Formats: sequence, structure tokens, C-alpha cells
Amino acid sequence: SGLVPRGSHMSTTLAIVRLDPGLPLPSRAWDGDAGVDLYSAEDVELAPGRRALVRTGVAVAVPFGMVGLVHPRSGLATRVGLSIVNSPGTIDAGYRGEIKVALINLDPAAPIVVHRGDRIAQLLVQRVELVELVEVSSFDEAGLASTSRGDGGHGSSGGHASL
Amino acid sequence: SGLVPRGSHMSTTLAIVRLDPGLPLPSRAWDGDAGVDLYSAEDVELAPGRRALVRTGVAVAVPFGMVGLVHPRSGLATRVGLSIVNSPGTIDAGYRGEIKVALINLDPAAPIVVHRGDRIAQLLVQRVELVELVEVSSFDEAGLASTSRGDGGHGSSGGHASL
Amino acid sequence: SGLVPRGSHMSTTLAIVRLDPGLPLPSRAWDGDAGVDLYSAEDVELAPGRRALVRTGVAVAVPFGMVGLVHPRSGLATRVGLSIVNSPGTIDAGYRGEIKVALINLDPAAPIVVHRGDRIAQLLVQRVELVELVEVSSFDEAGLASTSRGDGGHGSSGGHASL
Ligand SMILES: O=c1ccn([C@H]2C[C@H](O)[C@@H](COP(=O)(O)NP(=O)(O)OP(=O)(O)O)O2)c(=O)[nH]1
Ligand SMILES: O=c1ccn([C@H]2C[C@H](O)[C@@H](COP(=O)(O)NP(=O)(O)OP(=O)(O)O)O2)c(=O)[nH]1
Ligand SMILES: O=c1ccn([C@H]2C[C@H](O)[C@@H](COP(=O)(O)NP(=O)(O)OP(=O)(O)O)O2)c(=O)[nH]1
Ligand SMILES: [Mg+2]
Ligand SMILES: [Mg+2]
Ligand SMILES: [Mg+2]
Repeated sequence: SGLVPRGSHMSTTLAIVRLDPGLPLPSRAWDGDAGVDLYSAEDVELAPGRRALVRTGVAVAVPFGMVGLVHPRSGLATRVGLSIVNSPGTIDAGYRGEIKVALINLDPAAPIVVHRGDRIAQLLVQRVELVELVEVSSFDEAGLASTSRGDGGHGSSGGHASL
Repeated sequence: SGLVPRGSHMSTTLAIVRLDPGLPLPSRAWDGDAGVDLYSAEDVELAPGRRALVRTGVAVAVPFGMVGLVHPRSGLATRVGLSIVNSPGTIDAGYRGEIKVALINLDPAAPIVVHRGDRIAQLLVQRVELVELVEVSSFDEAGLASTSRGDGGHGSSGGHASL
Repeated sequence: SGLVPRGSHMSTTLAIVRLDPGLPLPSRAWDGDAGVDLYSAEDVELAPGRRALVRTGVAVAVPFGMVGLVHPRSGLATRVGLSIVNSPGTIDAGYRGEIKVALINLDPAAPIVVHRGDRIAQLLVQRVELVELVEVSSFDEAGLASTSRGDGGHGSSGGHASL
């Protein structure tokens, strides 16, 4: 266990505080999984269309040059219509507060009951480009070549009757 | 074609099985596009507020150290209110099942009809940090410096009358 | 200021055009923040359940090999139920049009008023794998080893009463 394998030499460490020590540390369900599952610290009942800001019982220190991303779980999304209002939740490198999850019930009729200790979201960590904006008067002025896509967006490639 | 250009030497391959061989391979609409468009294998009609778990007809092997991400298309989102309940859908490196898309109709009044062969989502592949949690009693105890953001979140920087 | 610190040597530049020069350049709220906040160029009022495609007053040139990602802000999400229909919005490297934000009001009862100059979303820039699909008849045929997760998905790991 204690030996870092050569193919894991460069894997990143994430400092975590269990603000609620009664919950397990977040973990990957299976080897290779993109995220660690976040627990609810709280019981909450969401009627259709209602949202709540739910405590996870953890704080993390995302490294500088990275971002933490809070994603919904697919099973709850399909089974009961559970989603996250601000998905993907964007955890900044400087944030030292508790991670909170903005759960919302997108089912039209059935309430969702979350219990303390349920796994209600997943946390990924990725590098992010901390970009330096360069203001230009036009892309042409910036010596950028014309692109194939150009200003095409919002369904310009087709693929559905409404587009 | 067959020659990998020097600037593409390190581009990653993604093994894909067309579980439904009647659909085209997912493709980028234009050069440089972030994602390949996923097809619906199925006809489905979503009344306002309803969701479905839609088959794409594909399975992929996301490489270890990466994640597949299922995003909504912008044109359908604006034009008809189509969204994805668990967006961004998180495809794990170990997953060998069919990719499924949790479509939802967020329009209040008009149903959305999806036909087999429509492009209903897009799949991105990115590296992900497979983090090693390091539990600490406090960030200070971990020798982390105080940050500018501190525990500020959830609108702490302002920028709207409600914040 | 003008000196790039050694730890920022490789930070990426992003060309930006202020199509609406009356708005500030997007900025990070705090050092290390993952995204730059996008402004609304427009006044818009969203009744419950309504969406709009809102102009930000900017165009960017995301570098080839990268993607721009439009995420909701957490404070507005919780406080007033503001979300983005296609979140995370996927800005392609070839796109040279105006960035637009598909705001939606997920509150059941209270309208959301956005004013020109409000910060209504955040833009991240990340690398993306421009994948080369390799079609195979089965993962076994491709010499891929069996995985722990296998075809498990959509709540297969449990963690809620509904799963
Ligand atoms: O939030 C967004 C998302 C996309 N866009 C623009 C830039 C992007 O490159 C372009 C296409 O985005 P999508 O591929 O996500 N939407 P869709 O597939 O419907 O459009 P197209 O057919 O043009 O690819 O639309 C925005 O302005 N805001
Ligand atoms: O899902 C989330 C998203 C954010 N947060 C916290 C951590 C993040 O660094 C902080 C700010 O997130 P956003 O920038 O996405 N929201 P907003 O811009 O409204 O807040 P602020 O004004 O503080 O930047 O809120 C969560 O706890 N959960
Ligand atoms: O949009 C998606 C998201 C996930 N999936 C599949 C692949 C992924 O590896 C698997 C699990 O995804 P999540 O971890 O996001 N959902 P959940 O935690 O509910 O499932 P599990 O308990 O299996 O991890 O479900 C899809 O087919 N489409
Ligand atoms: Mg999972
Ligand atoms: Mg597209
Ligand atoms: Mg912010």
C-alpha cells in the first residue's frame, strides 16, 4: 500500500478536513473512477421543484492551478430526478470553507428524501488554465487565422428537427 | 490522413464499440471542437418536466487517468429547453457499459421529440487527477498559508442585487 | 506586474474582444479562482421556469487543444435558483462568435431580474483531449483487461435508499 507505484508517482494529494468526523472520507467507488463521492451531513426532504444548500461535512484545499468540480450522481438523477443547481459546482483553489451541494428536485411529483450519510454528489479535481486575458480589437488584428467554425454556435451544425 | 502530424503526436486514442451499428461514429462538428456528438439510439417524447434515460448505441474505454464528460448541446438547450439531469455526466475509466444520456425537458409547455439518429449530447475526454486524500485536523496544521478567498463562497464576491 | 513569475511561465493567454466595451473585462474574484466572471450585456427578467439566451459582450479565442467552459455561479444558484440550461456550456477552440449564456429560472415562484453589468456566470479554460476514435468489435478484441467497475453505472454502487 504505502509504496507509490511508478505510474502513480505524480498523483496529486488533496488536504481534507472532516468538519463532520461522523462521515466516512469521500472515496472512489471503483479504481479509476473520476470522482470521490461526497456525503450529506444532513437529513433533507425536497418537494418537487425545491432546492437546498446541503452540508457535506468536508473542507478541502484544491491545489493552486487546479479546480474541484462537484457533479451529480447518475443513479439519483435518473431514478428520482435529483440534480445540482450550479452543476458543475466550481471549488476554487483558495476556498477553505465547507463544500456545500445545491441539491434540487427536478421530478414533477415525488419528493426526494436525503439522509445523513447518503452519497449525494461526486468531487473531481482537475488542472485549470489560469488564463491571462489579452484584449484585442479583433481576432484578425491578433494575427489569428480564420476558423472553420467561425461564429457558428447554438445548433449551427444541425442534428435535430428544431435546429 | 494516416500520418499523425507532429502537433498531434500525443493525441489520445479512445476505443469505441458501436453497440448499435446503424448510427454513425460520434464526430466533432468542426476541427478543434471539444467534444464528439452522441446520437440517440431511440425515439423518445418528453413532456414538460419529464426525463428519460436514453441509449446512445456506444460504449467507450476512457483511459485510466482520464474521464469522459457528457455535456448538453447549446442549440437544443436554448431552442427547446433540452437539458441533462446529471450534467456533466461523468464516465469513469473503468466503465464498459453503454453510455446513456439522462435527457430532461425544462420547457414549461412544449414537448420535445427526439428521433433515433438525432445528436443529443456531446462527449469530451479530459485528464483527471486521481487524488490521494490527506486527512488533516486543520489547514493551519498542514502548513497551508491563509488564502485571500478564505471561507468565502456562495455569492461572497457580489455582482447581483440578491447577493 | 509585467514580469511573469517562474511558477506562471507556462500560463496560457486568451485573446478576448469586448464586443460591448461598456462592460469590464472578465476577472477572477480572488487569486487562484478557477474561472473569470462573465457579465450580462442585457437586462432580462425570467419568470419561474423561463429561460433566455443572454449576451455577455465578449468573444474569445480558446486555444486549439483547449475548451472554454461556462459554469453557473453558486450564490445565484442557491439564493434565487438561477441556472444554465446547457451547463457546463462548451466553448469550442474554433468559435469566434459572442459567448452567450442560456440562463434559466429554476425557482417555482419568484422571478429573477438580471441587470446589465451583473456577473451571471464564470468561464474556465481547460485542456481537452482531441480524441481519435478507434472502433473495435469488443473491448476484449482490443486487448483491454476486464475492469472492476465493468458495466456498472447509474447508481450501481448504492448510497441512497432509491438505488
Ligand atoms: O454556453 C455556450 C455554449 C456554446 N456557445 C457557442 C460556442 C460553441 O463553440 C458553440 C457550439 O456549442 P455546442 O456544440 O455546445 N452547441 P451545438 O452543438 O448545439 O451547436 P453547433 O451545432 O454549432 O456545434 O456555441 C456559447 O456561446 N455558449
Ligand atoms: O458547489 C459548490 C460551488 C462552490 N462552492 C464554494 C467554493 C467556491 O470556491 C465558492 C465560490 O463558488 P462560485 O464562484 O462558483 N460562486 P459565486 O461566484 O456565487 O461565489 P463568490 O462570489 O464567492 O465567488 O463557493 C461550494 O461550496 N459548492
Ligand atoms: O451521463 C452518464 C453518467 C454516467 N454513466 C455511467 C458511466 C459511469 O462510469 C457510471 C457511474 O456514473 P456516476 O458515478 O456519475 N453515477 P452513480 O454514482 O449513481 O453510479 P455508480 O454507483 O455506478 O458509481 O454510469 C452514463 O452512462 N452516463
Ligand atoms: Mg458513482
Ligand atoms: Mg456542437
Ligand atoms: Mg465566484
